[PDB]
Amino acid sequence: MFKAVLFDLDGVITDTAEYHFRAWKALAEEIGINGVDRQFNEQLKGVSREDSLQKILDLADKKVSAEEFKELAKRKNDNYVKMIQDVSPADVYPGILQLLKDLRSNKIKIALASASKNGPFLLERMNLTGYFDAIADPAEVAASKPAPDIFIAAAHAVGVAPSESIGLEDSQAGIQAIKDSGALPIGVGRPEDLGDDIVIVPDTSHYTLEFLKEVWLQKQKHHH
Ligand SMILES: [Ca+2]
Ligand SMILES: [Ca+2]
Ligand SMILES: [Ca+2]
Ligand SMILES: [Ca+2]
Repeated sequence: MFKAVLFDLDGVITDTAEYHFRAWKALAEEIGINGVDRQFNEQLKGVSREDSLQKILDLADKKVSAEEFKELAKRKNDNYVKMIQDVSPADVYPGILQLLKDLRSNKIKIALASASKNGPFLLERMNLTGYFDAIADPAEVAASKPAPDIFIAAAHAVGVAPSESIGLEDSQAGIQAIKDSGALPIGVGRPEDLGDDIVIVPDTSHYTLEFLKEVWLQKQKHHH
């Protein structure tokens, strides 16, 4: 039986897409740039802060010094970190809270493998910290997804082998990081985005303890 489940945060437990979009829009109006609307926001999602700020600059071909650039990126981040004060347990995606309870009560290790420096805060906003045995610190991990280190550190932090672990992710880079760590990925999303090879469910309500056991047992049979 698997001994740990390794959770990404964004797109598995919740998302904060409205908060990012609000923060980006506030930043762009402050610097008198227009055209950061919802369709344009689709380009910012999941992208690094620096690349998103560059996309917003190119809307006006505005050029800035490196200190201004760093200042603008921090301004958006400070504003977003203030906005996620309002995250609450009602933001947890369907199926997730019950899955965490079932793992905890089954004594299966639960770890967070998220790139976000806001992971601890967001889990506390959602009243989930009690379920998480460890949170891999993204600052301590030099190589980010699709490199497997964040997931390797997550498995180690709870004292299980990655090969004893299932990883949950909604992004291709995360699915690849889970693969390369040796844990077993179960994607949530579409195979057009995540690949035709892994086990995939369309939405998080499929993430049940019973379904993960089905995927695990079926992986153990594959030998052979
Ligand atoms: Ca993700
Ligand atoms: Ca999504
Ligand atoms: Ca909840
Ligand atoms: Ca709380």
